[PDB]
Amino acid sequence: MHREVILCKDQDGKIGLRLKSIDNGIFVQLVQANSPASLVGLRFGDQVLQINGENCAGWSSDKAHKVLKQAFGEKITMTIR
Amino acid sequence: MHREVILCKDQDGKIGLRLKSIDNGIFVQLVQANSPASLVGLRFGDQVLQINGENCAGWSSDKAHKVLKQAFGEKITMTIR
Ligand SMILES: CCCCC1C(=O)N(c2ccccc2)N(c2ccccc2)C1=O
Ligand SMILES: CCCCC1C(=O)N(c2ccccc2)N(c2ccccc2)C1=O
Repeated sequence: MHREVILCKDQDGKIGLRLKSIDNGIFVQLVQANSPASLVGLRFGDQVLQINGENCAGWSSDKAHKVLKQAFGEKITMTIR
Repeated sequence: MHREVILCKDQDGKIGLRLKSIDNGIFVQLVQANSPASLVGLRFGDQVLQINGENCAGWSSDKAHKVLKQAFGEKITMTIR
């Protein structure tokens, strides 16, 4: 099911999340232990549907991480399945 | 109506929010310009119903700010009316 998660960057600007583009989607490839990403329950294999309001269908892995990096207000919003 | 807001501390650990205890409730007394608080649309007079899962009914102004300070994971959750 659809779910929104809100991640706050840690004190070094990081969230602890690696993403993979595949099958026209964006998926969670690696979640760092004890991180903003693990705090909201992200897991290997989760699909990311939106990042900061934008549909990620057809984004590259590097685009998805760029948009993560460009987060506004120390805050990353994502829609997940 | 009920609403949840999620605030991410800025890079100096701050959120830009002053709260007042009155009439058995917690209300927004001051919102700093260009802050985590203004980013989520908080306004003078808003009522804070919950902070980080806890009902704030009957909290002191100093308790409410303490709980703000004790935020977990660089993240403040609030329920607002
Ligand atoms: C607890 C360790 C945190 C490192 C983690 C992170 O915060 N970013 C990360 C860094 C800046 C913005 C968004 C995420 N990336 C990352 C992974 C792959 C490619 C690029 C960045 C990471 O692996
Ligand atoms: C853009 C300026 C930010 C200052 C603002 C803030 O982040 N906290 C604040 C500081 C630490 C934790 C939570 C909030 N308080 C504050 C107000 C009244 C009493 C105590 C703290 C503030 O006024």
